[PDB]
Amino acid sequence: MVKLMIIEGEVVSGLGEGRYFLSLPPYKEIFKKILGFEPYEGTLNLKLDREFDINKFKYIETEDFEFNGKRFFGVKVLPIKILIGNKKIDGAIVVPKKTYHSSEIIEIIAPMKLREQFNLKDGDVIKILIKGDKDE
Ligand SMILES: Nc1ccn([C@@H]2O[C@H](COP(=O)(O)OP(=O)(O)O)[C@@H](O)[C@H]2O)c(=O)n1
Ligand code: NA
Repeated sequence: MVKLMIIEGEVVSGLGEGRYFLSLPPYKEIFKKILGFEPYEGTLNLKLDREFDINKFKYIETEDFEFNGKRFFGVKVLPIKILIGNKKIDGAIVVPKKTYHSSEIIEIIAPMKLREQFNLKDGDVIKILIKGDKDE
């Protein structure tokens, strides 16, 4: 069984967290290494209709980093396809250790600013696709 799963997500606005830590260069490096792209310095938050638990899937945990004296926690990362209209963009879900949002909100990263390049406004619904599971 090659298992897929397509989920809908309502574009929502957040605390502006992702733009920050995605700027720092060991994250850039690890994401470049893990995902094969350098993500736009931000996360697109999406509200889902039900709790999302990254542990149900085969994620990648990044290591904690020490960056010029200050330390930083790693994140779990799960590559996905972002389905916006006819297109399929490569991206990933990122789950950081601590989060102000509910467990129905996920953060998406991608090569480009998706709002801009797909004229996304809050409330728009997009789909993300997840290949395999924890047992594949
Ligand atoms: N791949 C991405 C990442 C962020 N963004 C947007 O770029 C802005 C910067 O990301 P952010 O981390 O500040 O996200 P918010 O926390 O502001 O929602 C946010 O408005 C995101 O919605 C995007 O359009 N596409
Ligand atoms: Na965000």
